[PDB]
Amino acid sequence: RYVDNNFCGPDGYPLECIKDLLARAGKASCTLSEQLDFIDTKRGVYCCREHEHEIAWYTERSEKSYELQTPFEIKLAKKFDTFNGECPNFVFPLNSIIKTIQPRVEKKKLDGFMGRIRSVYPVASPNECNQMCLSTLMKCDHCGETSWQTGDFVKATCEFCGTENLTKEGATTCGYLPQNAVVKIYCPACHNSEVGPEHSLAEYHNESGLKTILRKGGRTIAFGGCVFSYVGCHNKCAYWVPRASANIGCNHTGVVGEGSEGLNDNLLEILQKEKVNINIVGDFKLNEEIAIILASFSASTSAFVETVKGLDYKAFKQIVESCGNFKVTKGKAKKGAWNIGEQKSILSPLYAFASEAARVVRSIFSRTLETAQNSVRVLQKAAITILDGISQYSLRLIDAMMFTSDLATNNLVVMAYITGGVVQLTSQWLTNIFGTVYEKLKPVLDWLEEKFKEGVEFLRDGWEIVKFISTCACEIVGGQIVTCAKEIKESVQTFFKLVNKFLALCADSIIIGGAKLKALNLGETFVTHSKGLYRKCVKSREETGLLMPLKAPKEIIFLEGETLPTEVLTEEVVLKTGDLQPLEQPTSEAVEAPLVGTPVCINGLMLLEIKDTEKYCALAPNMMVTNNTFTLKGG
Ligand SMILES: [Zn+2]
Ligand SMILES: [Zn+2]
Ligand SMILES: [Zn+2]
Repeated sequence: RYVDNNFCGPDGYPLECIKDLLARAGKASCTLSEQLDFIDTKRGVYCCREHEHEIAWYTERSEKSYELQTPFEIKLAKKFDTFNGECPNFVFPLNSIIKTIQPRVEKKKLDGFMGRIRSVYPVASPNECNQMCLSTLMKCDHCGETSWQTGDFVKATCEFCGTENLTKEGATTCGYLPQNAVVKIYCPACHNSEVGPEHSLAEYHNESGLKTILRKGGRTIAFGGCVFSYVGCHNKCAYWVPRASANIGCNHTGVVGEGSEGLNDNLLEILQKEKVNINIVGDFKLNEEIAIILASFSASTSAFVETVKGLDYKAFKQIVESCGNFKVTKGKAKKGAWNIGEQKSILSPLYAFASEAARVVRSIFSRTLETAQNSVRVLQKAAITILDGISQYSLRLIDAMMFTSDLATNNLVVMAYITGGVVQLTSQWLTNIFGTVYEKLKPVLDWLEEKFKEGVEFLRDGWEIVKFISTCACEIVGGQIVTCAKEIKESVQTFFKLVNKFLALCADSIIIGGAKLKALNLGETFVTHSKGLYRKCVKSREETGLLMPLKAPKEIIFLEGETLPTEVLTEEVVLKTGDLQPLEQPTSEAVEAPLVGTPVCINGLMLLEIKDTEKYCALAPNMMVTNNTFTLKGG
């Protein structure tokens, strides 16, 4: 029977043996300090004959007489200075400051629910209240793992499998106390057809059937470092509020229960500061820890979907710091800082954010798949089913994270959802490059379909492929696709090698203006080393509008494709002969920058004769300069 320095028990209430000693001594009407002086005079710890009430905790309590002490009169709790041993279970965490909600006095007459909730919080409606994040560290009977399951003080959902379990003895915690913190509990009384809404308080407790703590002062619940009381019901749900809650920094309530001592030490090192130091270690990435912290600042899931669109370090810094409770840094890991970069489990008292978006984020990145050598498409269908169950915005949220920013995760449900789309993305990617999907290119999509048969084994490779392609800067140069000068992972190198092999097999020989070029032949289109897709456009002399000599070929060859914003000095076109030689400097990569010249028709091909040099560039049907650079052997 451990007590605090005020001889009160671990539940925050007085003991019967001490009330009896004070009663027989005539000290019941005395103040707390006067009563303590008496109790200590009578040997304190040994004031009882059959008990040794070792002092385990130090608390700061109001002067109210010992008999009137409750958890609601505590302001500070810590381990007693001279207590050498492990902390027993205590209603509040150690080294915490306890806050209470002082009910407001209303001036106007209100209905039962709105009157009571508006005394607790200054809200216009229950829609302005925030459901608290309550979690319990307990075994999931459906699976066998032990983790922090999220729910309320009656039941919780296991994030790995999505099933519900009843709360059991273990470490409990409430997350960061939100504004207008409430807990919504299913109210059988309102669903019981024999009771219905507008039930009495006694009926509520009898129908609820949960194990409250019964005291002369009412029925309360102690969970996760908070003491909850019942306020009222609305929409057939019961509302509990944290009449009293601990604060260990950043408005976190800490951990109580078995094992809470070590957990609280880990929280205090990080949160027990005037300002919480959030330190991004290495490159900024939208991992689970960043997503959950940012989600904590969203009003709704859909607001978060928009918020993450194009998320970068700066936007994250500004949004998080705007509340004034955090300071965001980046660089090397620091001792005592909230170091983000190494991946850690998101199911802990830390990251226990109560926002709507945060709950969606936590669910999305915590679910597992029942993987049994299933194909990617089967896994995707399962992943989508899971994601839809979490939230109707869950797919759009992931889409935004993966395609507008830089998303990272090892969650198989998210990976399966995205990976199954690599075929559709690849089809669009090939369409963007070549204009469509050709039979010569389909083998690229057949390869992905074959890899889908590997199931989980291909999720990481597909992830990297989707990530790269989603934000790639690819261009086709002759028979090879090249990328920007970035490091390419082995899984992405493999994807591009097989794509380029299928393309090298199509590297045919074409003639443009008499010149031999190595170019892809995918059907009606071709690609040259000029870094673009072109078609052969043939028009009659009279159809071009050129001031062509009558000795020119009847048919004039143009290259239809991407062009440069160049200008033509004159409509006059020179009729000239020569041996056109392609250059390795396409797309105006030559030293010459006039971007103007005189048209010339060489072997039926229209080129612009670049001013003040001897280089030529092919013209498109619209008389704009293309990326195909030529010269003439001998001038
Ligand atoms: Zn005793
Ligand atoms: Zn489970
Ligand atoms: Zn009710």
